[PDB]
Amino acid sequence: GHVEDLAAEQNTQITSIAIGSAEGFNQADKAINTAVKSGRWVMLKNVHLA
Repeated sequence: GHVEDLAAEQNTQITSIAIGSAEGFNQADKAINTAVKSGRWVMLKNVHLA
């Protein structure tokens, strides 16, 4: 919530993404690939299960 409201105040939309699901790894991979060339904030939630 802290970084969520921080991004909201900064008015920069973010991609909150889970990690637990099997699709989550691929989703985060493409999110990183598409954000490093655009300047967006990728957010991965509870990334400790992998």
